[PDB]
Amino acid sequence: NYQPTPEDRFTFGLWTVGWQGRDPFGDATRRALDPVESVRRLAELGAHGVTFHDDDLIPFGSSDSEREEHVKRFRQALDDTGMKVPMATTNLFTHPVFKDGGFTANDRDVRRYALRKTIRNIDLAVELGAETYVAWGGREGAESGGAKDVRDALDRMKEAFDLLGEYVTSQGYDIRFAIEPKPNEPRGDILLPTVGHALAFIERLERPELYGVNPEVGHEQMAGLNFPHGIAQALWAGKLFHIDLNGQNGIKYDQDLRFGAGDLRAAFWLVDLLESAGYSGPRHFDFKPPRTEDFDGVWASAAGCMRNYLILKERAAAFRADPEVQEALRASRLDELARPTAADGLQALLDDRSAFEEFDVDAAAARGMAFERLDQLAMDHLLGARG
Amino acid sequence: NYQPTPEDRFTFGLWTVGWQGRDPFGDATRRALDPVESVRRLAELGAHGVTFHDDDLIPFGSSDSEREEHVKRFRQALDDTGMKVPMATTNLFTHPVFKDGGFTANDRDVRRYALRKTIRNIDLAVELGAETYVAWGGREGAESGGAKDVRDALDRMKEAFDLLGEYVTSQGYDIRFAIEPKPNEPRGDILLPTVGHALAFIERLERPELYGVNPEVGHEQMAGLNFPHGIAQALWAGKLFHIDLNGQNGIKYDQDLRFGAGDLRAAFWLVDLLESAGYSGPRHFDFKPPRTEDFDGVWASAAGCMRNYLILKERAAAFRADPEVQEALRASRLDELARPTAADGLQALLDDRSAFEEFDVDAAAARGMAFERLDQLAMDHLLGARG
Amino acid sequence: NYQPTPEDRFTFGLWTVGWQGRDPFGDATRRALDPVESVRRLAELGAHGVTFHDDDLIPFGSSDSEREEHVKRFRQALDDTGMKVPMATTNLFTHPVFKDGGFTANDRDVRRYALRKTIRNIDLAVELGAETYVAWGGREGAESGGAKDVRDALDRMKEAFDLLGEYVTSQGYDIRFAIEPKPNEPRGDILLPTVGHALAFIERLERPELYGVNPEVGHEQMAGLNFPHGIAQALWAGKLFHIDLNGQNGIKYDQDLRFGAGDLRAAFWLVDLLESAGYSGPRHFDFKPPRTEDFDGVWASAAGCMRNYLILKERAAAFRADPEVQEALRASRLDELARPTAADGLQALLDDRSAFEEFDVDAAAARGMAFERLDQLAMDHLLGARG
Amino acid sequence: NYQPTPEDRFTFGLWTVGWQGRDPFGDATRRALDPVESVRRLAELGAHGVTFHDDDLIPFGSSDSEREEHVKRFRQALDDTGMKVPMATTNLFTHPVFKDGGFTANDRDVRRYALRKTIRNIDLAVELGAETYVAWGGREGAESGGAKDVRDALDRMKEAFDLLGEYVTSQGYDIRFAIEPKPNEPRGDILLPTVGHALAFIERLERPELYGVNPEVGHEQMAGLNFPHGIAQALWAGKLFHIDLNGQNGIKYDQDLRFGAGDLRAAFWLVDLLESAGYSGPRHFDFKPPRTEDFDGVWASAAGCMRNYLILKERAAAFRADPEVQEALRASRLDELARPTAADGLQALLDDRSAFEEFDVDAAAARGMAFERLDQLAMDHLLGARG
Ligand SMILES: [Mg+2]
Ligand SMILES: [Mg+2]
Ligand SMILES: [Mg+2]
Ligand SMILES: [Mg+2]
Ligand SMILES: [Mg+2]
Ligand SMILES: [Mg+2]
Ligand SMILES: [Mg+2]
Ligand SMILES: [Mg+2]
Ligand SMILES: [Mg+2]
Ligand SMILES: [Mg+2]
Ligand SMILES: [Mg+2]
Ligand SMILES: [Mg+2]
Repeated sequence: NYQPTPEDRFTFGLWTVGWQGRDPFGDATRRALDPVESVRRLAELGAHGVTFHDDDLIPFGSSDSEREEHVKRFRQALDDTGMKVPMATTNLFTHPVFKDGGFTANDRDVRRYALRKTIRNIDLAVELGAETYVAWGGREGAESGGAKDVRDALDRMKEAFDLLGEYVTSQGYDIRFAIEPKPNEPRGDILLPTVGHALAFIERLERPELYGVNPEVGHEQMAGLNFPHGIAQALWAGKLFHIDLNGQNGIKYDQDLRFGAGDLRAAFWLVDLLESAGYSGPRHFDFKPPRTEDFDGVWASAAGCMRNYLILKERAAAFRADPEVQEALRASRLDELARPTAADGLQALLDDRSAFEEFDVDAAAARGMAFERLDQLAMDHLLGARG
Repeated sequence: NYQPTPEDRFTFGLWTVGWQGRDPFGDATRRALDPVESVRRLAELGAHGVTFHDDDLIPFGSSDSEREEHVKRFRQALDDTGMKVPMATTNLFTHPVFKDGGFTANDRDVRRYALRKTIRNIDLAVELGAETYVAWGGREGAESGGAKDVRDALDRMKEAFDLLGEYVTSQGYDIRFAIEPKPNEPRGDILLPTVGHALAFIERLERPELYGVNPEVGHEQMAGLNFPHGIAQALWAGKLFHIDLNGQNGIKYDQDLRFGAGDLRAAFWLVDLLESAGYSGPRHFDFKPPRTEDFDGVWASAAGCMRNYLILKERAAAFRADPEVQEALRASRLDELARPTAADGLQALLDDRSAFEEFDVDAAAARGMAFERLDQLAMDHLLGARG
Repeated sequence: NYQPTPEDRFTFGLWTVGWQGRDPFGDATRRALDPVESVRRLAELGAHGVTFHDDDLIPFGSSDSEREEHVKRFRQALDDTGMKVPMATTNLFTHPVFKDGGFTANDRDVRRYALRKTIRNIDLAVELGAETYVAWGGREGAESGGAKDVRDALDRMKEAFDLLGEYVTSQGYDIRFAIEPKPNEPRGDILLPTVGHALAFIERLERPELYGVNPEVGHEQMAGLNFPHGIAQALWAGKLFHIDLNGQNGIKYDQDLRFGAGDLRAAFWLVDLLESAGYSGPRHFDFKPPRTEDFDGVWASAAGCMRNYLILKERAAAFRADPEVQEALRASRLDELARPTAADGLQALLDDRSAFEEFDVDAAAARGMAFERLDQLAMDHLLGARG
Repeated sequence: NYQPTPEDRFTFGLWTVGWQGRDPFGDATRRALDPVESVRRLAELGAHGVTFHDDDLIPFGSSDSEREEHVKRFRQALDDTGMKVPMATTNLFTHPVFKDGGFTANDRDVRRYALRKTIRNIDLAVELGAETYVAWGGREGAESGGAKDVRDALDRMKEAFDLLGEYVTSQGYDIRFAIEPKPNEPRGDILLPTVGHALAFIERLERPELYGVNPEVGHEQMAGLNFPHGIAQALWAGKLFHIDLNGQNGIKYDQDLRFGAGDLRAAFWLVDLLESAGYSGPRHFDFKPPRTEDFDGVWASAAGCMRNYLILKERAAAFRADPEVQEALRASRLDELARPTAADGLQALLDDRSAFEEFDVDAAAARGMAFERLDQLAMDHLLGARG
């Protein structure tokens, strides 16, 4: 039951199952994983592929000779398992040089280094077949008001992304970029803190078609936002290039729980939306097996990510296919929501006395929306508590 | 000291000082105010003008004859005081017909009514000289997942705003629209919940130049966001058409405290940003004098709004003009943040060995940012605790 | 399937299904319900009983003759249905006189009135058979720091509850009191804001045995707290006298969604705890059918409250009875958690070299907790996705 | 201006100025500090003393010979500066053995080790003159529901604190214990998450007089709570044994900003309360200089902690001494709040017709509370914007 296969497109960051368990108050509880072992174990669980930061795959400061050997071993593990690499990203946050940011560091020479580090890994990402290059600006922001002029910082951020777009264009690469928002942590406030802020920023880039979002369940929930709603707006804009799936219990530090944990009903509505919209990208998990766990718990937590997605996929499909639900959707006028408000045009609307002068506002107000019965059918379907 | 005058452009909604004190758990504590008295009393306090919902000025369901008399009295009070009306808006949230929204109600006939109600008040707003027409979609959203298909809802929302833009264009009106975001309340989740989501939505409208944002201090803080940061992004996009000033204590119900209350330091950084950027629009207060207060407390609370803005304006100006602060800003490389990262171009950056191959990452990492000393100078200036 | 009966002890406030839908931004969407109709309709759904504020049952300002007639009709509906009244409470928050509180109002004459109003309704509650008298101090608190000296306010609060305990003792009543915490709304901050603060306050009362807590799901979640954890501490203290069941989506205004909505997994763990601990009190719903709904939606939402409790009861029982779960609980050392740490005593612990000098800290640290596998078995049981 | 001296009782944890800047996403940005240098530099800034975890002072795993030498050097630095050690604590959270807790770890042998580790450091704390021994149970809690039976965990927690009380009693030590609450991080939910939960727990200990709270500004604010209100309840209970001062911007990860940063007005009301109540304990800073800073920024941030306390002390004293404020406090009936509600007794209250039958509820409701004018006088005093 609910067994994932590579055709389900489930992917995992090397940094996820490979997290050694260091947190702000605690030392590692697990030994480091060889990327080759993660590829092997994830393939055995039914994963489709992996993703990486440059520094997850090649230790920072590696010589060219060491760099070549790390990539060669990794490619052999991919070849031996059929695993893919659909996405890569740059670590612009761990090294102390990035303490005030990469692309928006106050120090200009750090901003130039951040771009050179990113460009080097874009080449490698293309080599390994990645279709999406993610940017998580975790250090872009501030703890205090005078430290960061945000208009200047957004100028620098646009400059950086424009240069990266110029680079991929000049090389003929087919890879696209995805900005991963986060509202805070590790900076007190992070720039482009939500899906909305990232979508708006992209529209000011020189080549907007090259950039989308990589929203993460837990990050929008750290702002108390409705993650399915934000995904809907990203899809509406044509910008859901990639997605990070995990769990989060409300407004607190970034928990990165396995997918399905945290807000279970939001996970249900998320899967319902991705499947209804026909999202065709990776189902990527950006999660951390809790540091309480040994390696057996690591793989159990990764397996649970995929299992929960498949259970929710089943229940959401059953919800939408249920004739009683389709009747309830009509009772709640979801069919009317999908119809144009005024396809007859502005002048016809202005001349339509049924839209104002003769609109029975009291009769309309008395019509119940029937949303609670619809939602209890959704609850029954989620819980397998129908007939 | 700190006495406002009309040239300070302070404005107030009729619904602010006129709030009778009804909350979810309590009846009114104050009698209704005649709009004429609010205009008179606000002018005596040094206000520049007022704003209104249609239904604040003309009671819902008024005949044309009653409507004309309400406007005539209001115009006489404006004429007798020199007060202006820079902004107006539509009440699309109080009447029960709007229980599932106005522009995105599931019922199509309600959406058409919402547009007709708005268009009627746009005409009146232009008559009274308003330059900005605000939309707060407080009922657009959902308490449950099946009740609202957000992609369909965003289609309906774009349709509505496009029709309104067609209308003002067809009439030759110079008024512009401003969307006021709010993340939640009274709906469980509201569509376009933050400044970012509204900015992104506007870029998909047919005539984007006609639409900006009207951000509110408390609303972005209900999502835990940095309000000065969001204003900076709105200014960066050229979309700060109007602003709502008030106070809020973190992530909870919408408090609408007087400006300066709530997050005092965020109020300081907000005023610093508006004045440095040269924001030229109204300094509008969307606030509610707490229902503990009688009418004397109402006017004291309104006076405090303007006083706190003027105190913060003084302290922020003193901060920026202090040579010791300018030195600290240089020590923290705010000057470097304002310089292009790579005006020499992509190829020059790729060929610059000082940006990668020869970049001393350890020496850069060792450079302290000196942000804490800068922030304590800011604190000293805010508190008047310098020399 | 999952059909409630009166033996399930489900109860509802008159103010819940009777909520007309007025919120801070909107007028009523439903007509007022006669308490007699609510009793009848709730009995038809399988409820056990109802609860009331004084002013829900007898309109404020009623004459003695009107008061007697309202109670007489209500008692006839209870008699005709078999419905009970296990709990009553006082409205100390709607009338404007309570704008700064009841028991902790700054005005002394208001505090005396609050006590007289409460005592009158305690008599009626005893008459109708209630075993618990709830106090929700929704107006006790402040929007500003100078307005309320909290130490003085806590003195006044202790005085009020002590007088009420003296009263019930003097009358020989068997009723007990339960304090319902809420962190905020309608006051900016409410006194005794969480289960913990209420439990601590009770220990300073003259007769602590007469007072417990009435925690509400949504209220602890408005502080971001774990509601099952707080219930566990209340049970540990012997103070879970009553409970309010509903749903809430994180840190925002008090939503009062139907039970099972909001945080579904917290609802699962809550039911698991109440049933395992043998909680014998009412399963009371303090919820508001969303104002989108007509009366049919009101009763569907109330029915969903009870259905969701019964589904979760089934799944939690299946979880605890599953031999594979019992094995996982042993693998995670939940059996060891239940054993005394040092029943051998302090001196034996000090002399036990295996507790320090010879404790292999590295071998202990390497033991995985196996919590993720346990939690995925819990998820599978909740979703009915086991065998 | 605002220069601290040792008589101001300002203290700092070794782990505060000594924080190397490692966060969940980043490596250290500063070298480790020798405790001797921190003592010297803090004394030069005007500090009164320092506090320590066992493992801050003596590296984990030290031999007795190394342990003696670390303490000897530390004592010489204290002797050479006049610095004191008023508080000590145990690190029960960094080492991987504590991944599921210390006192409430599921593994019994870990719980016994946690107690032995604590007892060893209590002896050292007494040796160094500490009057308070703090417990921060940062690992006590859970990420999932099945992992931790909270009633069993609270049994184990009571057992641990009771044994510690037995130990100090048996040794004749005068030191007392203080529990430091935190709602979450690094565990998904932490046991005893707020001041209220800790106060309530203490009342169930065998020797409650030996235990109080050590509340931290940022921790209560991570639950969205009013920190001055919680301190007031702790003082009301006689349990404010110690306090952690810092700054926090709302509901997010634990920021540990310098005191005065974050919620500035809450810092003002906190200082007003501590000084009015005559709190006589250490003014302890549990803060982290942001990792953007070099060592010069470390000492600037520490200096700002003390400066902000002294500025706020001045402004709060000026507020309370201002005859215009004293008049406003009377206008708002703060004098009536301090008077007993019914010193005439229950029967007199029941017989007082002015408390009910003849109480003019409308005249009382019409009395404005005048809270907004009072709060603007408080704002003017905080900002130095009076005469
Ligand atoms: Mg990385
Ligand atoms: Mg283009
Ligand atoms: Mg991610
Ligand atoms: Mg309005
Ligand atoms: Mg255009
Ligand atoms: Mg507003
Ligand atoms: Mg009531
Ligand atoms: Mg007793
Ligand atoms: Mg309740
Ligand atoms: Mg420590
Ligand atoms: Mg004792
Ligand atoms: Mg602390």
